[PDB]
Amino acid sequence: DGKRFFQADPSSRIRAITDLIHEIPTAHNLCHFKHVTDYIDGLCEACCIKGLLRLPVFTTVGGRGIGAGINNTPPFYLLWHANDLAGMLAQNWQPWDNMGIPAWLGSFQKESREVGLLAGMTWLPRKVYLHDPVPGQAACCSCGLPSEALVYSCSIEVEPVPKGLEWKDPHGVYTDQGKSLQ
RNA sequence: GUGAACCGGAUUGCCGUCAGGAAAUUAGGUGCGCUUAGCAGUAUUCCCCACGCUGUGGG
Ligand SMILES: [Mg+2]
Repeated sequence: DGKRFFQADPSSRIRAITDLIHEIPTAHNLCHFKHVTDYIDGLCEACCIKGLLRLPVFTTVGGRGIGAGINNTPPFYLLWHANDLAGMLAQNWQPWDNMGIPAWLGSFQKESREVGLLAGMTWLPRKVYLHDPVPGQAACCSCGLPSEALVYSCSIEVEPVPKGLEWKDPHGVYTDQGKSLQ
């Protein structure tokens, strides 16, 4: 009960924790290649963290009344590769003069125009709560690790992206007209 | 009992109506198939059996 990582205040729109993961079917999706059922199988803490990190980069439209993320349709992502973590960090180090405030800090604000790097790289288009883990002896449906109490449900609300918001992704690829290249 | 098990690309359709290969052509000029022979007057007729010191009977 306090500050949460990549989360916000609770709501009443209850959804099973499966829409954070694209490959596991949920709601109206057909469960043929992955036999799952909502509120029956859940994810562990590591998978919850890994699914909270997919919001800024891999969020698509929700149909009616729900928009996409900061990058609109998720485009190609091109970067540089190295044989170790330090090398990969050292080959894509280019900083900017304006950094902004990261999302894991205090309550993020859209505020005025311009974004920077830390704010843009951690844009949160949805509010999520991650209620609690429920005791049991099941296994995670994402990694398969035989574990203990998992989470099953959460609350998700939609945050619209204000008009304007001049942003250029360091890794995204754009077209001639400025649209995302997918 | 394997990125594995459970797993249909499915339903509908005439290529029909039109057409002279036609007009004219000697395949012609030369060439012996020829030299030779009794189905008959004999001297062991290819095989087998029986009777004699040639006669019967079968192939
Ligand atoms: Mg997990």
